[PDB]
Amino acid sequence: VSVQQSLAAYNQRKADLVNRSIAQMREATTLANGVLASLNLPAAIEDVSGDTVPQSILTKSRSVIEQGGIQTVDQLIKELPELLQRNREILDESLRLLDEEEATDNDLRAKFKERWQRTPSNELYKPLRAEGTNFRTVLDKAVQADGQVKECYQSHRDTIVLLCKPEPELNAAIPSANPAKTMQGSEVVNVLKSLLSNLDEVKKEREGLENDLKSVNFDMTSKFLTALAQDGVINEEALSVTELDRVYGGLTTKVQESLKKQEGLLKNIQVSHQEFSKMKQSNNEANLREEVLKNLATAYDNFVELVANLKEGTKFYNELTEILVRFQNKCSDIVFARKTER
Amino acid sequence: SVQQSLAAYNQRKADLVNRSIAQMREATTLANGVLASLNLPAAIEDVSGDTVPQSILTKSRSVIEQGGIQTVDQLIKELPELLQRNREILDESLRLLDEEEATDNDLRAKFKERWQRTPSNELYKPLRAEGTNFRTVLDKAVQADGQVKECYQSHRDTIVLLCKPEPELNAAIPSANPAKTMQGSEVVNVLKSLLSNLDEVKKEREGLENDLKSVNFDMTSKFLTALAQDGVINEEALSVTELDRVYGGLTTKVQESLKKQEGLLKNIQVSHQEFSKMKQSNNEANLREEVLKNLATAYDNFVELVANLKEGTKFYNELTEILVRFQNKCSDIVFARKTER
Repeated sequence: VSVQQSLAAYNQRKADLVNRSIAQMREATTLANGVLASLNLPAAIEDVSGDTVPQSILTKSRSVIEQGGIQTVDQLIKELPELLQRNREILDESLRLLDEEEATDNDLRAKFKERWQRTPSNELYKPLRAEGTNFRTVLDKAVQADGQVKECYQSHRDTIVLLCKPEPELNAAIPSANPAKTMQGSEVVNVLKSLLSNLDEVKKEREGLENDLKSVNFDMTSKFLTALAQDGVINEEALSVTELDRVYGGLTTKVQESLKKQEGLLKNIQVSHQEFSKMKQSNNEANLREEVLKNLATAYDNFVELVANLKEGTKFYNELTEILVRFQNKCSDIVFARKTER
Repeated sequence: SVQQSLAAYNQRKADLVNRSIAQMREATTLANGVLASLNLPAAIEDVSGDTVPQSILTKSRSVIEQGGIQTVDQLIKELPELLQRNREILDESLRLLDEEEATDNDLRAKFKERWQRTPSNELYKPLRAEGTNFRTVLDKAVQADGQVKECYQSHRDTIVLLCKPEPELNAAIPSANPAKTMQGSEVVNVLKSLLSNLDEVKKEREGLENDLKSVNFDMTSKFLTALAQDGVINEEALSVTELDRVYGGLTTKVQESLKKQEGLLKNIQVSHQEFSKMKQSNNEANLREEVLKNLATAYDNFVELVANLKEGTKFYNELTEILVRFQNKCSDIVFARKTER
């Protein structure tokens, strides 16, 4: 039972757990924004005129504009498969080095009866090709994600372009309608307002936790060593699960709190929206205005999300290159030693 | 056998998942079909018998912006080409097999025991079986498509109108008489609430279809560990348990969904009965209602028809990859047979 192996294991546990928590939080936020959009919140409670852009939607629009709007997404999409294909090329060249050595090794075997005493290159390259298949898998998974991310984008593009238009053009595209006249400073609107600001602190807090989880750095090597130095054996599992609780248990606690705080807030939001629905218009034009406002909140969310995604994508791809360039060097160094001992 | 236990365990899971999803779809299709048959909610939005009811006009918004009748025309016309493409690949594949097998047969005639390699008919037994099975899938698809085209040719007329602008759509819905005393009556109130409930039910189903589909628990690892630990064990009884643990909470909600609709439809009929008393016993009203109804059938048919073609299209493209691999396998085999032997 080796130390190196046991550390690899621990670091996987810790990676898993962090990555699981972060995905729990992001999955939930997407869902919270999801529900608001389906309810025209916060837009509805800001729409006193019924012929101007609700402020929240305006803030959202400005924001998109501060981030280069549809140009940003376009350029990022334009260059992703190019980074993708650069990685493919290095892996192929990696695997080609091994296939070229092996071909000559085998040709040598067919010519030289007595080569049976030497182990064939075929065997030498087993772990390398195994690593190789794992890279083809990561790359193919990347392409598929890339596919949907594009599919999704192309369906949302037009509304995001609307969201980017100068404020006058923007306001001229939201059908005007009758205000809900009653809302203006009522009990349900005051309620929804605070409920909505609290849910906003839950979302905004979830970025601190994410950073807190990712920056916990603990020296596990010294404990694995200490244990070994003492009992003469390493129980990797019980040891890691113990220290992981100790160091992340506080933060994972908070995650489940954050998740449950959303669940109840979202529940109370639904109830207060019911009573707020009682004073809203069902003119044909009130529906037109509502559809368009909902499209705009959804459009923003997708923008933030497509912009998040593509950025993790290009960073991932870039840091993938460094990783494959080492693999190649390694393949090349193994082939060169093979080719050269004799 | 490990491979044989795993497949079964997975099949049992697909059943639970798919049969749940089926129950939703049929339930929603049924509800819509009942709402249409009673001209709701159009009836309770239709005060002046000379305007297009909001909800019908709104359904009309969806159709026009979904591409209208053009979108359904392209998809339906190219599905038979998509299916014809796939036949050709399967026929090339088997034809390669046929060529080589004829040459093999002839070589065993000329030379007898001086031609000792496995006969090609024996070698190609599972391939021709693959082919046969592919053929079954393509024949089923072709037949299921005829069923879609025929139904659609008998629908399209009404779907045509829905795509027209408001003015021209209205001049196809005859006039009847204003409904002066209905909007705000208690009967209409109770009904409007009933329909609002039923709207929340079929809505929350989408949230369950997704939740059902996108459960990503690794219940196969747990199983394969059990198969490591013990020898021969009770796989079926185990499956029952592990699925109740994972999917149990959702099947519960699914039945709670169906019961809720069961009862809501019951009350709606009761309310409609009472509604069919303040409304007209007019020839003219019967003829307006008749169109209203068909316009709602049309929208429901549009939606379901597009979803079907999109899904029919997706799988015929996917059937292609599958067939290319099978053709490449048939070309690789036939090549070795010519070359390596």
